[PDB]
Amino acid sequence: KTVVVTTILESPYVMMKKNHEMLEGNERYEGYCVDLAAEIAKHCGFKYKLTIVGDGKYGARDADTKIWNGMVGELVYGKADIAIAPLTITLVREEVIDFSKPFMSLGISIMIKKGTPIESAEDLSKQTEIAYGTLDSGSTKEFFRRSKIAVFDKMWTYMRSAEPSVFVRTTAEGVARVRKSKGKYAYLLESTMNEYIEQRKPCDTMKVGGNLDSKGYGIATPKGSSLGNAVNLAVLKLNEQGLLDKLKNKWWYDKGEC
Amino acid sequence: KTVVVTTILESPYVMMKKNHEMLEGNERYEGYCVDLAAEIAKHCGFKYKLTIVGDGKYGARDADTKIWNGMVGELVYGKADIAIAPLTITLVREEVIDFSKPFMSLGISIMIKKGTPIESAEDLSKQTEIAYGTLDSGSTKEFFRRSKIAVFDKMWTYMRSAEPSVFVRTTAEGVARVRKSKGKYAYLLESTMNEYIEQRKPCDTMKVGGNLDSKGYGIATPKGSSLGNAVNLAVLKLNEQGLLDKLKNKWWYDKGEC
Ligand SMILES: CCc1sc(C(=O)O)c(-c2ccc(-c3c(C(=O)O)sc(CC)c3C#N)cc2)c1C#N
Ligand SMILES: N[C@@H](CCC(=O)O)C(=O)O
Ligand SMILES: N[C@@H](CCC(=O)O)C(=O)O
Ligand SMILES: [Zn+2]
Ligand SMILES: [Zn+2]
Repeated sequence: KTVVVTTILESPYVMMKKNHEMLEGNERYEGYCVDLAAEIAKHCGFKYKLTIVGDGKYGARDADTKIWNGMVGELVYGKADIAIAPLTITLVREEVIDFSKPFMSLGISIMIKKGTPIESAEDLSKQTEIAYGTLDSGSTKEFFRRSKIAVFDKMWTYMRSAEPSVFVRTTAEGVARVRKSKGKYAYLLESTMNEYIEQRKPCDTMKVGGNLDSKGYGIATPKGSSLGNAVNLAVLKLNEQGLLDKLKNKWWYDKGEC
Repeated sequence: KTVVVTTILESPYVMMKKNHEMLEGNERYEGYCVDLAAEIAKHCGFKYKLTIVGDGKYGARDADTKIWNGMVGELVYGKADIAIAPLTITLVREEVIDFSKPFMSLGISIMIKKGTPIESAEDLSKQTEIAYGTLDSGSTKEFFRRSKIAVFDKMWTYMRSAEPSVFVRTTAEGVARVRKSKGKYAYLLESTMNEYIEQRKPCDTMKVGGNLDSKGYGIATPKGSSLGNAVNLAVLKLNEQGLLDKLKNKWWYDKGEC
């Protein structure tokens, strides 16, 4: 059967083509994950349909309802067959879905408006003037919620209680907030997205300091799926054949505007 | 059943303690993988015995007999239950053993004696004054053997035919060759090992250039091992608790002496 792929509109992973209204099906979209999906499909020998996740979220479990939302929910509830997206491999997710070996490494990082007097997480934690926050429903928020590290625990205590809310619905919303806030908001997001935006006009943001953690994005499938083995082997093959490095360069740096 | 762990004497992952002569069993050893094994053993609820791989190799398949050597062989032939080592996750290996999600990232890199006029793989490939090689029976050799990237293809043509042989039996041999060759030998090895050595007396080596690729080390088990699921889940747990980061700091830069 045609494989339903869940993914997310997150630049430069998946983006609407300029002329998408004139195009159909998989041809409407472009990006790193669009190129990657085509290759995974070709190597595993399946036909597929790209679908954008309905609720626009990565995936988290409701503490009260126990229901998973986002791409993770679409796999868990059988709405999609595979997720090919910047979907972070985490323990709580690996308990309900399967991940390939990672196709990209990343860590949480700090985005500032250029000139913001912050160099580190410690810096953010030791001051009050500059607000800071995360994507409201992903792995970055969870990192802080769970961290027993002093600096990060202090940051979480501030973020969970800050008013108005320092959390954002989408990555684009976080980036826009840094850009419009005259240095008074810094955004905590994955190094991959941080480094992409740093190379986009109007070239007014910067990644500062080291990454806070180390993790990976993986291709996810419902637990027990017949696709998992082949998908994993394809990721390894594509890495070893240099495709992943090629795709990174194509979408990050070949298209740099700064 | 006490779990037989295969591993390899490779700094700073597994090393004999200074006073190892007076110690028995697992107590003889220390290092990142020693600490990791103890942590994994704790979470998965098993007792274990650390055993150094008999042939001192990571693992490769003989093209003629198709027999695997090294730690990979120990798993394949049922001589060990798990490998907890700086064992590179590769397609050919994944076809015969199982790997956890990676516990560490690395890439191939260049070690020179300080002052060697080499900045990149491209620099190495464009001269013959300075010899260069890799470890036998590991993933770095295979990388060059298979590469279609012009620079790396050219380097392999040289390496495979070079006389006397540029290949070494152990990392320690490669490092010693760099240190004694007065700038006329450069060694190709994983960034992790390169960066450790750079921070050790006599402080006469350097990592130069970027990494040539991006991959990871995983904990390996025989295909269909019951330990596989649990060990994978343990690695992710350790990562998120910051324990892996803690271990990396403990063994690389807390032990820095340069
Ligand atoms: C326990 C969770 C952690 S920790 C950690 C780390 O960097 O320490 C990583 C990590 C992420 C990615 C790579 C990697 C590749 C790339 O860096 O692009 S490529 C490729 C083969 C396909 C990779 C593997 N294996 C390696 C390690 C990780 C995960 N997942
Ligand atoms: N990649 C993250 C989303 C981005 C973030 O949390 O910063 C996830 O899978 O949840
Ligand atoms: N980590 C490598 C060994 C070292 C190397 O090849 O540079 C392996 O698993 O084969
Ligand atoms: Zn523990
Ligand atoms: Zn032979």
